[PDB]
Amino acid sequence: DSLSSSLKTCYKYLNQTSRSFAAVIQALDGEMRNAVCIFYLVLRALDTLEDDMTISVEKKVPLLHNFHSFLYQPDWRFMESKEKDRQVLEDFPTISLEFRNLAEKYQTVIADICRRMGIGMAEFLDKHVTSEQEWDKYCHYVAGLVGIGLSRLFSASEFEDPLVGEDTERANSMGLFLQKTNIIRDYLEDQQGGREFWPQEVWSRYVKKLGDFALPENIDLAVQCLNELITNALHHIPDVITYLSRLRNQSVFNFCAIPQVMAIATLAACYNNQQVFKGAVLIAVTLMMDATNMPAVKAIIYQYMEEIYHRIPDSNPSSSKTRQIISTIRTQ
Amino acid sequence: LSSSLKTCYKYLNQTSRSFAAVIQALDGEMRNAVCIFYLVLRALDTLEDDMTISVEKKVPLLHNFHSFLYQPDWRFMESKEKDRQVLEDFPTISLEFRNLAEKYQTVIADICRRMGIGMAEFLDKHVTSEQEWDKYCHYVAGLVGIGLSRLFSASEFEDPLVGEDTERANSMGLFLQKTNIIRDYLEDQQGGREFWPQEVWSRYVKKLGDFALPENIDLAVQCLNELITNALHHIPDVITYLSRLRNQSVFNFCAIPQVMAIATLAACYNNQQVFKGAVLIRAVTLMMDATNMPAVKAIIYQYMEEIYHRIPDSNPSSSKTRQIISTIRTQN
Amino acid sequence: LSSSLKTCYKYLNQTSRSFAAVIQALDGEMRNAVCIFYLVLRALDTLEDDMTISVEKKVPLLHNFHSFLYQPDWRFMESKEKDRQVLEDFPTISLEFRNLAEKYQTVIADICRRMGIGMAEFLDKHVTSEQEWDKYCHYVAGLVGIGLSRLFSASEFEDPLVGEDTERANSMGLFLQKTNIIRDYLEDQQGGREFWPQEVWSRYVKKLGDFALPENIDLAVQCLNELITNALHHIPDVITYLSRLRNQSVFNFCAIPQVMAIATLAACYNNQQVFKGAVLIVTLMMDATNMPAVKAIIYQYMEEIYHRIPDSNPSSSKTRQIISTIRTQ
Amino acid sequence: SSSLKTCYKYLNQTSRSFAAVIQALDGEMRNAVCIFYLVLRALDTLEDDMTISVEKKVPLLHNFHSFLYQPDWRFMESKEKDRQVLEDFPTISLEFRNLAEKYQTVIADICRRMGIGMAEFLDKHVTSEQEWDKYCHYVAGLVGIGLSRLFSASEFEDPLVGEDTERANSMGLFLQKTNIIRDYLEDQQGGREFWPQEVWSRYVKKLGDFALPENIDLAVQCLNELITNALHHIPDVITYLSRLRNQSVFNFCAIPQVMAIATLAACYNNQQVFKAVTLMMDATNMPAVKAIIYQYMEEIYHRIPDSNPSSSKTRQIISTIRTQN
Amino acid sequence: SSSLKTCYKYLNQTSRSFAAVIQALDGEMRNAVCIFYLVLRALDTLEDDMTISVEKKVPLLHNFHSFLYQPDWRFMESKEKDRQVLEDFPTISLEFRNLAEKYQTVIADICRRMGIGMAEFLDKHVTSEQEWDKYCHYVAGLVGIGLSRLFSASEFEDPLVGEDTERANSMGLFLQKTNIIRDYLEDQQGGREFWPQEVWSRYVKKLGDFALPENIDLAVQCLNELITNALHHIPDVITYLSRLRNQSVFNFCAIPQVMAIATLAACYNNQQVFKGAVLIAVTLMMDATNMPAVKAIIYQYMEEIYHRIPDSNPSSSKTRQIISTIRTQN
Amino acid sequence: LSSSLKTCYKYLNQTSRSFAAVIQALDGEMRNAVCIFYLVLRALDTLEDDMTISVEKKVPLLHNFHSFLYQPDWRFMESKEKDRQVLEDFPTISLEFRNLAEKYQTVIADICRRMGIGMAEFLDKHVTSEQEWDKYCHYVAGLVGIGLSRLFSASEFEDPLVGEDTERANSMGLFLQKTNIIRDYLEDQQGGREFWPQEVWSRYVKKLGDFALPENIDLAVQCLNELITNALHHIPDVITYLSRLRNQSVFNFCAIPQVMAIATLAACYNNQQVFKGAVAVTLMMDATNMPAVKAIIYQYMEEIYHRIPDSNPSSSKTRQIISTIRTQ
Ligand SMILES: COCCCOc1ccc(C#C[C@@]2(O)CN3CCC2CC3)c(Cc2ccccc2)n1
Ligand SMILES: COCCCOc1ccc(C#C[C@@]2(O)CN3CCC2CC3)c(Cc2ccccc2)n1
Repeated sequence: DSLSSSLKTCYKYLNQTSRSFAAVIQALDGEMRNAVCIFYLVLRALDTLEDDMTISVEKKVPLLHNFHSFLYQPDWRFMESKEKDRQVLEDFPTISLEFRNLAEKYQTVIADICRRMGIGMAEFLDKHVTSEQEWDKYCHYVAGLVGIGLSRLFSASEFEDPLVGEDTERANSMGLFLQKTNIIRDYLEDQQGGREFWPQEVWSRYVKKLGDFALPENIDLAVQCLNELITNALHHIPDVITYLSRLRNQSVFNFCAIPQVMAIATLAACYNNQQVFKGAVLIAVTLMMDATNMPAVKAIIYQYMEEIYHRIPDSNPSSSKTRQIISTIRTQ
Repeated sequence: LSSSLKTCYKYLNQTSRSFAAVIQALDGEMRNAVCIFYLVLRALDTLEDDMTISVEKKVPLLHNFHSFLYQPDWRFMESKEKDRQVLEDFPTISLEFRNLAEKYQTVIADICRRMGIGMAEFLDKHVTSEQEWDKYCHYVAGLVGIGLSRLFSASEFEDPLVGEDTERANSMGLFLQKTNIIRDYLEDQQGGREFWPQEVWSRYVKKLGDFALPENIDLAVQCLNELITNALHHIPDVITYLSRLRNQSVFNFCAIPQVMAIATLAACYNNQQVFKGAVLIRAVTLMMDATNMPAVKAIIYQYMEEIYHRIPDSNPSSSKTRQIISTIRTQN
Repeated sequence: LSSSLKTCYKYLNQTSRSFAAVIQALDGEMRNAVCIFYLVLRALDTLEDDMTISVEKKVPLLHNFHSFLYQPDWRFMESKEKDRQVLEDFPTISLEFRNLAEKYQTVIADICRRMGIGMAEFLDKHVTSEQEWDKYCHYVAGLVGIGLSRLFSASEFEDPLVGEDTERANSMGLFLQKTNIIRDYLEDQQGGREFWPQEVWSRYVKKLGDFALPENIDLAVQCLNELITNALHHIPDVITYLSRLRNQSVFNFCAIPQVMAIATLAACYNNQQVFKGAVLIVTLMMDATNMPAVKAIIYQYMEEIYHRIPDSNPSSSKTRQIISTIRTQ
Repeated sequence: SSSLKTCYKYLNQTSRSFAAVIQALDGEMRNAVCIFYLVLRALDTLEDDMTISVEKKVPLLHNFHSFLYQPDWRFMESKEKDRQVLEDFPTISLEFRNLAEKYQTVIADICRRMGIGMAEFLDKHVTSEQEWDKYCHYVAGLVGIGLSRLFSASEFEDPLVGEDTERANSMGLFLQKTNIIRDYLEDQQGGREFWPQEVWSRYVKKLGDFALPENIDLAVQCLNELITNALHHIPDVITYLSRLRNQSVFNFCAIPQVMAIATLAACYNNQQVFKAVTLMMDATNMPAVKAIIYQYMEEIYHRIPDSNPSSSKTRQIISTIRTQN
Repeated sequence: SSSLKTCYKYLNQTSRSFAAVIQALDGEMRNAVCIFYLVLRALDTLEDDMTISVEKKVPLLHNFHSFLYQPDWRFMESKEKDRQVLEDFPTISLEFRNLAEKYQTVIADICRRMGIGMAEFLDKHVTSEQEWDKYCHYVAGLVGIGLSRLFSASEFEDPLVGEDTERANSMGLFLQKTNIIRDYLEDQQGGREFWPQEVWSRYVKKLGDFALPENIDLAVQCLNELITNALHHIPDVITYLSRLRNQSVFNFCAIPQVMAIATLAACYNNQQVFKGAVLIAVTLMMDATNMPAVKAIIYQYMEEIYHRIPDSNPSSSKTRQIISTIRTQN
Repeated sequence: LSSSLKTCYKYLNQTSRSFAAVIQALDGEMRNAVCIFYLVLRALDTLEDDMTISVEKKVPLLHNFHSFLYQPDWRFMESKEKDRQVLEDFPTISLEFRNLAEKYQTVIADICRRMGIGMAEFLDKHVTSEQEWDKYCHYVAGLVGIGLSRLFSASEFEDPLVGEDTERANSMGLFLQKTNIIRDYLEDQQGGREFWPQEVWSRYVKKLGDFALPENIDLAVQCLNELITNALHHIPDVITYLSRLRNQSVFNFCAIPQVMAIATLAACYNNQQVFKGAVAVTLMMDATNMPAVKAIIYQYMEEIYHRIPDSNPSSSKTRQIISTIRTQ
């Protein structure tokens, strides 16, 4: 009871802002627990700055660029946000304090990722995503680097093999899969917010304005685009399996696998589904197993791949591509 | 990689609803070996099941099926069944069969050979005694359990004992087969197929189809309970078999189907719904899945109690049902 | 196998809806030893429950129960309780008890002896203070956690450190017992039994039975939340105790009931239904058979409670504090 | 950081017996134990500097724990060999403040309590055997306790390890009593007396009389009585070591204990103090450590002269250690 | 327990190479093995006492196992060094009876069968190599068998350990043969002969001749032949050790075996064996507490012997043969 | 047992004094696989070493050695080396090789091939740069560590992760190789070959053979310390690699040699004997568990550190790498 009330506040913020990762983060072994919790909170504060449209580009860029350094400015905080999670910015001193209490080896990793992410975020403030190549670049900045950072923390803690943090491509794929999935799922919500994440070079081959997919008379063209993007995302699954297969720590495995499975289940539920453009989407041998051991995770993944495979319209324009990537996933 | 192997996995996912995923999740060489084993048995079953194939043509097909595995160009183009693709493109499947290590080939062909003979033996007859019921189930399921066990031991992912104890392996197949036969009474009766042992049901009604008559519901349920009680006798062997597995991917593959079958019997016990369509596959279970032996034991024991709780003193098999469950409870 | 052993397992399933399966799933010798431990405790509990047994007749039965384990012909035929069969056919159970290895016998007899003293002590009084609550729960459940832990170590399936940690083993039992006491308010009130601590409920109403009256539902829910908050304080010990276990069958046996109790408090928290009857119960992509998963499940249930805490509730700050402590460390 | 590198440089320059096993500890325990050692090294250096007046030393020992939080604190007036850890204390304190809070609380608490005890024995010598235990508690028992709390706080060892302070105390006492008994001569030729007065007085008038040849006979008897006292801690030592589950921690704890026991077996009834199966097993697993311990107990037992005033007691404590389990 | 405390005093009093690893055994094995050792010590002390007439000795050996259940039994007429365990046998037997029946059963059965064998060799010397194995079985092989049965009975080790009496017998024979080889001179000077006559008679007329300087070269050749014979038990020793799972049991078993192997390597082609006592580098970095380390140590000692084999030695081929088998057996 | 397998182990013991014992102590299938691996590599090395074979003849023998494993009758009767028995009786060895499971044969052949190629590359040239020194060491040692790591995983006694780490497995080999090279300076000098990197020694004396002359002893020990400082940089990889192992037999096999090498570098550091002939807590624990191996390593690092002359041209470097190892 004597210990850090500032750390208790950090865990309060974690549960306040994260519905999908708080439980598995708090379940991580030893040192990984606080390091990952803090990593999530600083990223949350950085993301809130990027998302706040009341902050002009001119004022925002320097904040994004120096955020990694604010981690070492004890009294720094930001009181001008109107975003829902602004509490992490207004009470950033409590968070940076605990960040500075982490072992240096973890601080180095977190700061490096924050620095790089800030640079990438600034880069995209005055431009939308065009090519699929730019889509990967953007996803790398806001998610790929997170997978890389998390992996570096795992190896640094010694709970996982040095290889985990070294193979940045596989770590990058973990983040990209989760990011592309959410982006595909949150089309309608993002569109109603003025933000666009779907690659221009893809939706433009369907409609004149991305926002057109929101209108009923374009539902067909929309779903087709939806399926092309989902097909794109599926290409990360082989890396995801490789990455998970290298994990040896149960708490880390649960942390990494559960979110990936939920993401795969989301793509399966969105595939060739019109509800993606009308609102939010929602949820048998798999119901017998959880995503806590590799063979079960593989089984769960394959079930979802077949669920998508048998719904692939010969009609749809991505049919051949979708079947091909699923076959690649199946034949190991 | 291989175009033919990718094709095999495509056929596996297209034909197997409940085994495709756990199969694809199997470690190393077991994966292709079991995938191919499933496909060849699927082709064999498709031939036996095709009523447009005369007995004159069918007996030779069933007896020699195993040898077609060795003939590069063999295929069957006269099937009128839904899964005929595996027969018409058998060369692709047999090619992969011949690519498997010789030790796996020995197992698969031996089983196909013995299964073919057995199926041929039953083309002209229905099941009479309970002994004949066991014989039939051995031919179409027990031998499969035996084959799988031999593949596991041959691959060395499991100890030699798994493949050597054919009676325990046979019990695994019999339990699944009997459970399916009991559950599918109505669907089969409407398909002109009879699998319930005649020496058992003849003690209740004159025609097996009479159980579908509302005025015979009481006798039908009594018979149902007698057959379920019969199947419960395989449980001790199932627990023994599963308790011997050391490979997680193999455990998942074997344990899940057994748990689903047990859940099914529990849902069917003393349930009139069995004779009015498919049944409702209905505590301390909720918090645990079937991926570790102790949990599997607990789930199995819980289902035995669901049955025990419903045993009416007036049922003709009540004492026998209590007796076998009591044996399952007490055995360590 | 043995005729008498078959009978014991028959009795286990007759008197246990939530433990029989995980007990039967225990490895080697723990199976029979835990089955027998359950049965003798069921018998002791039935004697304590029977209101048709005068207190002066009951005190010796409770004090001497442990010695009856060594009396081949001892049985009790004057009970009218629902589980009386274990008392009327106690010779069958004591026989199997005497068939257990001596190391298990010693632990079981010792716990029965100590529990008997505690139950006898509370026959003429109700739980007053929260400290008294902990004491009564120690007698009927804490000692059981301690006994079970010693059985685990005795069997060698668990490290000696498991049985040695009597403090946290005690917390494992207290948590399950308090949870049941909280949930079973109405059931016990209509049975003439009172388990809610008087120093706590008297700050709300004049009679514990008053919580049954619809016009006190508000006060009732406040006391409910205060008791739940008290119970939550054992979770840190539970997590520490579970984290030490290395045998899968033992882990399932201990972890599942704790998670089920946690799920129960979450469902009962700030729930008016507790006073009108029974209350029924990431989290789905993981079950409770590995420690990290059990932690995640517990944390999800804690947020379930945290998010529903009313500012007006008199225990609100205390409730947040303990959940915060659980989350943070 | 260079500051953490400097800390390990000091660790190696100051510790002959623990530097290696400390650096071999798993994860978090490594830096926490390294820092704990350095701060204790700095405190002991202050405690031993005779050029520091009492009125100046007492408050320093009492307030040492507080310097851990003062970024700029350092001591520039020491003439001791390891004065570098005092002159560059800011480097050590910086790394202490970088440790997780749970380790900081333990280290600070122990330093505060040891400083109190050290100041208490500046103006006096050890008289009774009870005072001897009190003195050893302050300079060593508390160290075992501190270390145990760190092991438990790191989660590498069971909660019980840090909670059982008596067993932890015994670990420290056994090491300290062994070094005190062994270093008799060196201490006398240094102006310090650590052997309990109520013990040596029963053999001579002045503790320094043991050095003179004409008293060697009485010196060895006193020597054997003290060793017999020390042996009483072995049961707790076995109990403590038996609870360890982390190999790096076991090595760290077991090796020094065995070396200490080997030392008492060498000093038993040996005049130089005042002037089998073993070779096939090392101290890296509990059963081996036990075997080794029993071996040394017999080397001592087989050498208990019936004429020695403590003969009976010595035999009794060895007997208790043998029949334990 | 004052009586149990006395038993451990005797153990340390009589055992120099086993008391430490015995006292380090986990749980119930500790007292069971301690008692087992004390009873055998007493039995061996009687068999050794030459002041006891044969007609008076045979009964003692044959009925020794029964004295375990005779609370007051004891022997006051022994003049041997370890007579304390006999004079105060009541203390020892008391603790024996405090042991779990399953342990008592094993111990008494071994004492019985051992007593039979000892009595049998009271009037004869060891002739054939077959009889040497027989003799060693009676005084050591059965001990390995009894100990293994105690391990399995305690459940600290699998049932196989106590079941494979062959491997267990081999464990005992290797230790006994090594000690018989090493203690030639001491035994000879003590008036006892343990070397097999069919082996030594091929070199000299009397076993005692090996104690004469003039026969030193023949003595060494016989020595090498007997060592070559003992080496044949190594395969079984490795197999037996590789099946153990309890660390305290492993140390108890491995240390004495490694020490015996070290002893044979030191005695091989060594004249010192007939003049006095023989005192026992990748090995440097290893201790005998983990199977792979134990294997490595054994292999090193084998090459130590192999490298010293004389071309002209009458057993050279056999020695290289068994060593080669040990090197190759996986 | 097969007489051909017994013969192999006979040769193993004949040509190995520090590896035979730990090889024979390996679990299951690793035992014969590693034994055979050692034997073939010994043959290959013997060929390179033989100065009676012309470069025109040697090259082919090196480049194709990996193929001789599948040629039942292949052998070599023209060697003058001490271990020619392995070449002259290679058929006995290839036979057992072909008895190994395919997964082991693959690994072994691959390494032999890549090794032969690399070896032929230095038949005429000497070691120039340190970069080149690692290159040569990678060929005769580095690749061996990789092959071994792959056999551990192939056997499955070790996690797939072990074989995957080619970089640290390579460092394991380079560390042992540089140590033997540094130590055997004089023997290799009085033997004909030069392995010390030219770029390094040519900065102290004009002829590498000059270190053998008393009027250079000082310059000698200085170059010595500089090389040891180079080899020390591999220790962090060694510790990391060893820390991953889970099989006791494999750990003992890998750990003992690394520790023996470290002890060797500590004995040679700032030691003159290197240019003439040959050359507590630690004594309480052996190299069979990782924490003990760390402790032993650290004690040796201290033995070298407290002997670092602040005059030596490497003093700064030596302290820097040791500091890194200590705080790692
Ligand atoms: C490591 O400890 C984990 C904590 C488990 O804690 C507890 C605490 C109490 C009980 C209980 C009980 C009862 O005696 C009370 N009544 C309900 C069950 C039985 C018989 C009548 C039980 C149930 C129980 C009792 C005996 C054997 C198995 C389970 N568990
Ligand atoms: C598990 O098998 C491992 C092989 C151990 O084999 C053996 C064989 C013989 C003995 C012995 C003996 C003696 O009876 C003979 N003499 C010397 C020691 C004692 C008393 C007199 C001993 C010593 C012994 C006897 C009883 C208990 C423990 C050890 N060990």
